[PDB]
Amino acid sequence: EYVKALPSQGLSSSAVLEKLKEYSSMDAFWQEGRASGTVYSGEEKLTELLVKAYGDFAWSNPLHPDIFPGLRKIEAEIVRIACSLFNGGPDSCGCVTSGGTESILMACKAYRDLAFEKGIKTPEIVAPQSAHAAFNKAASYFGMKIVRVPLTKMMEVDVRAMRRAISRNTAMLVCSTPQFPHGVIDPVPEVAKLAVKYKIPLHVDACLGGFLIVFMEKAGYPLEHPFDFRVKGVTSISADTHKYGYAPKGSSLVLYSDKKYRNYQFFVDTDWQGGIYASPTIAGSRPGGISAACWAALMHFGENGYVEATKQIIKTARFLKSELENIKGIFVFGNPQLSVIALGSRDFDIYRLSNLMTAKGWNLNQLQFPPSIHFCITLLHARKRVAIQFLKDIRESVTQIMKNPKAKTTGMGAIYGMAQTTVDRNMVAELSSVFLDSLYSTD
Amino acid sequence: KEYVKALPSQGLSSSAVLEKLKEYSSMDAFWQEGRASGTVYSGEEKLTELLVKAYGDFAWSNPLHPDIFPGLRKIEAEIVRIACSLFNGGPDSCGCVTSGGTESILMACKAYRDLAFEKGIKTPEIVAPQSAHAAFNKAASYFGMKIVRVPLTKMMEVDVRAMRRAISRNTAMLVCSTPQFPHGVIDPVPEVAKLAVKYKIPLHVDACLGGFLIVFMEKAGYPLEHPFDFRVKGVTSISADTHKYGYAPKGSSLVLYSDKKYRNYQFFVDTDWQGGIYASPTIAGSRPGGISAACWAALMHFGENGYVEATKQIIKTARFLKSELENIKGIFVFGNPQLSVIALGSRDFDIYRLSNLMTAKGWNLNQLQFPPSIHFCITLLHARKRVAIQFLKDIRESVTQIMKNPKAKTTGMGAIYGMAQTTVDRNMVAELSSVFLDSLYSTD
Ligand SMILES: C[C@@H]1CN(c2nnc(Cc3ccccc3)c3ccc(Cl)cc23)CCN1c1ccc(C#N)cn1
Ligand SMILES: C[C@@H]1CN(c2nnc(Cc3ccccc3)c3ccc(Cl)cc23)CCN1c1ccc(C#N)cn1
Repeated sequence: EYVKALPSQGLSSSAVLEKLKEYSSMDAFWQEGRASGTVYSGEEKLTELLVKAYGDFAWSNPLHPDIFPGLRKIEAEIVRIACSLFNGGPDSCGCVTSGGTESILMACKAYRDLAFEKGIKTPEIVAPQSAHAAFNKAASYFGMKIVRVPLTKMMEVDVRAMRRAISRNTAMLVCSTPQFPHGVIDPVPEVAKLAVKYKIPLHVDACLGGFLIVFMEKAGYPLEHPFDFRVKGVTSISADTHKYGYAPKGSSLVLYSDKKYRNYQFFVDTDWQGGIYASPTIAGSRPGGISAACWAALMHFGENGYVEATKQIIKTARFLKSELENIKGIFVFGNPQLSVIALGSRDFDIYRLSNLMTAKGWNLNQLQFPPSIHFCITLLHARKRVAIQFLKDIRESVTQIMKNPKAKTTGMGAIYGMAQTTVDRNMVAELSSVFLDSLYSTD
Repeated sequence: KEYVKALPSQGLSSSAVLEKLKEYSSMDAFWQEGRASGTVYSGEEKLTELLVKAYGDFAWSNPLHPDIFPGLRKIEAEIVRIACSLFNGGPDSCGCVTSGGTESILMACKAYRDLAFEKGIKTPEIVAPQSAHAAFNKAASYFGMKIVRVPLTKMMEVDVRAMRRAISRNTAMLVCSTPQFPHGVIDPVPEVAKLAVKYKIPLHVDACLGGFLIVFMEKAGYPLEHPFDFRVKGVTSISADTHKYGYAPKGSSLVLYSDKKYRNYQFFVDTDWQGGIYASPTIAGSRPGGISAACWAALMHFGENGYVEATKQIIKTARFLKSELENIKGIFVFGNPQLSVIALGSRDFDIYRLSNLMTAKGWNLNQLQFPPSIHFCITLLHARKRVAIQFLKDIRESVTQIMKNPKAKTTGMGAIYGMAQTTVDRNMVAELSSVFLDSLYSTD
């Protein structure tokens, strides 16, 4: 069953593609629209365009701008288009990255280097509890301390608690538009007031929300507060084109209010024997085809395509939100204004609902601290009209659970519940490593 | 043409988008003719069509979700196992698929730093040859490690006596390259591994460049004098680029370990995240699954026979050029390159005048430094396009022209690379590099 060595004799192109169809046939699940997030559009004609766009630039590598000046122009444009969407102005700038993690790591690294220059020995990240796991990856990789501040009952960062966490060591403040767990937008203007007063950079994580939030007003769903470069104090924004931009996986952006901030993310080796070496991001060689396909997605959708995609997603999310808020036995966490809806229960163990949804063919995210489950609506969910079945299955599952509310939680839901209660955090860390080792298994 | 600075009011059709992209692709250099050193390793039409179809079949697959994409998870487990076997790893060996050589190097450095922290070392050190990739400096800077760059011998190989003297209670890892990029010289892996074993320090072998050539050298009829892989006791990790001599798409590489105990330190785990228990093996979260599918397609399509044949063709081209370049008065070759890279110097004139004349003749050679040098890296493209003859004619012509006035002033870009080495203030060179990086994002 497993290929464990290079074949003695190479397979023909047709034989290779025949074998790959057997692998791709096991990766079909998402097509019915039963997976939370994961695939943002997945539309046939869009995929054909993005694959052709990638193919046209397959061998292009932005490590060589002299060999590929066309790709260099494509990337400069993706960044400028994004700065304009976030109302940056002429001083704003940015970089194309491989994903939201890289966009976050680059900002954290820039802010650490700026803090070092100021005499801070151990720079600190002050972020809400809800901030992406990538902020912990940044702390661990870059040797920064991470302070995670508690949330309000509405799943927003408690701004009084954030103010109390700021110190002489604080290198950056964080907030999310929205945070992934509950799909709640953090109070950007209130956090930016702290950023301005204490003269600390502020990173806005719009990896998830980016290509929705920017089109909210034009779609007829304006947000109550500003969230972008128009907010004084916001120094950087991360936004995922691979999400609501409908671009291929492997594409994201890190945007800065000024070049002075971006300079600290750059890597330079002036003395290398292999020549003067300069790189703007983590990678050296990069897949230029991915940037070409990202540019193709932006150009193909345009302002009208994105406003329309946003209208469709928001109509679906608001419909589900109002319906999920009228089901006895469950409640929705905070006030989600975007594509993500998180659920809880004070009457039963919520993981019993995700257990029943799994049995009905759905893949919902199992959250923790507090026990919760979520579903993230994409353009695929809007197109396939999955909301009706999602609602019927939730209602059925909740009805079944409400017959025996004190009954034992079984399967995977029991594991996620136990993992939160476990006093030894090292056992959970050990089982995560075992899970990661299992992914590379050829046994 | 002019710059797109904002999202169009109305989205362009698929055909309009592709028409516009052809204008961007048409402005890219004549790499197809084989005049660019390294950069593109095959670029063959029918191979590209297969890899694009392989990518397309897995376009939306994301290895962050192995439960949604178990087929891609199988593909990646296999790429790693195939590579471990090529480096003679055995059942205990393991690895990860990465986005490139830089990531493969950063992951090993990060694993070795975390292992050193666990042992009480506060500021872990990297002990590497002067020739080691720039990515080792990126690792030092990112991860808060000290980098000790050890000098080379006259043959451009690590000075093993200097490396023994550089080792300390702080040393987290030893490094050597198979081969180093500047001169294409293979470092003495068994000699460095003797230090690794004695001092109980991990050893990383950088085979990013050489990986998919070195592994096929013996079968191609060009066996190397010494072992270089997991069969060498002390070698704990190997980085190898599939996107190079594997002919896989850009965005693919490997980091391999002799034992799972080493790989565990590269992993990232967030047990307490509100968004769920989060575990990631490499730097990225979401990853382009299509790239891994196309990498698996390249490996399967070439097989041992296609790789051994590609290696035979590259080495024949490399050895022919080496012997010819060693018989030109006015130039010399650095060390004894046994692979695809040949570096040149001159004791009679400024070498950068040769790269200036080669650029005027339509060639793109790498301009090295410390010492002043230039190089050309042979790919399957150079062997298929059969540019060896023209490369040799152009080198001979250029050297003849330069030898008429050996003390004459170096102009253009060659003068800049020469001055950059002599400049006492290294901060000015660092400032101009930032200015160069800012220029890449220009829409003016
Ligand atoms: C313009 C030169 C060049 N430069 C660059 N640095 N790295 C790479 C990436 C790379 C390096 C080596 C081998 C392979 C890839 C480049 C790639 C392409 C290119 Cl056109 C440039 C690059 C950095 C800025 N720069 C200089 C020049 C002089 C001074 C001074 N005094 C400072 N900087
Ligand atoms: C299997 C679970 C979960 N797990 C995983 N960790 N991260 C991601 C990446 C990710 C996380 C959250 C949101 C999006 C992506 C996963 C992705 C998919 C999947 Cl099937 C698993 C993942 C690994 C560890 N693990 C557990 C479980 C229980 C205990 C104990 N007691 C310890 N570990």
